[PDB]
Amino acid sequence: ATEKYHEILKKYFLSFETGDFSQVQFSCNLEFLSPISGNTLKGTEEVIPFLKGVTTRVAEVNIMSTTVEYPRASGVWQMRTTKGTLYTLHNFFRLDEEGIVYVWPMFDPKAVMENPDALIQWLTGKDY
Amino acid sequence: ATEKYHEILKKYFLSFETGDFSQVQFSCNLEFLSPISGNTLKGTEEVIPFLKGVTTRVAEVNIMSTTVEYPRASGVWQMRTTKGTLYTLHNFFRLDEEGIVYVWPMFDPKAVMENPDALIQWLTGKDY
Repeated sequence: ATEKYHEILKKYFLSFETGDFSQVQFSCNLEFLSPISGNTLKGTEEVIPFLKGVTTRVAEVNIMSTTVEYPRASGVWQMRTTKGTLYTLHNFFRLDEEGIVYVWPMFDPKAVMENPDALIQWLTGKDY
Repeated sequence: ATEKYHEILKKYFLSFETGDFSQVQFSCNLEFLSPISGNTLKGTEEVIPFLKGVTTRVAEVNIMSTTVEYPRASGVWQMRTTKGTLYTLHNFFRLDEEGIVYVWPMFDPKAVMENPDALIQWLTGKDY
C-alpha cells in the first residue's frame, strides 16, 4: 500500500507534462493551498482547472523523490516553465483511502529570489 | 527507531528558538543545501556557525508536522524573524545511523513574494 502511495504522487507530478489529471487518485475531500490565495481551493472542481492552467506554462517536469509516512507524504520535484525558469518544489501532501486529499506546494528559494516577478506571472499567467 | 528520527527533527527545529544545536544528532558526513550558495555546507564545522547566525534573527519557532520514511524525512515548520515576518518552511532531510546527514530548506512562497529583499537580509544578515 505504501508503494501504491509513492506511485500516486508520481502520477500527480507527471500530469503536469500533459495537463491530463485523469490518472491521479484524488479524494472527494481534496483541498489545495494555492501560492496565489490564502484560502484553499476545494475539490477537484476547483483544483483541477487551476492545475490545468499552470500546465499550459510548463515545458518539462523532473521528479527527484517521494516520501510517505501514511497519511502524510512529501515530494521533491521540478518544473521548467515555458519561458525556461527551472523551479524546484517541495510539496506537502495528505493522503486518505481515496488518494491525495491535501496538496501544499513550497519552493526552493533560489529561482524565486533570482526573478521575484516571474513566479507570480507563471503562477497567474498575468503579464506572462 | 522511527520515533527516534521524529525526535531528532523536532530537536533540529527547536534549536532555532534556543540557539543551542548540541541536542541535535548530526552525522559526521552532514551536508546542508543553503539558500545563499550553490555548494553545500560540509560538516557541523561549516553548518553550525551558519545556523547559529540565522538564529540570532529568529524569534518564535512553530513545528507543524514531521514525516519519516528512513533514510528520508521531511517537516513543515515556521520561524518568526526578529522583525516580525513569519516564514513557513518545508525541509527535506536525509538520515543515517548518526542522525541528520542532509538538510535542504525550502519555503512557502507567499512571505517571500511579499518582500524578496527581506528574505536575503534575513538569510545573510547584510543590511538586516
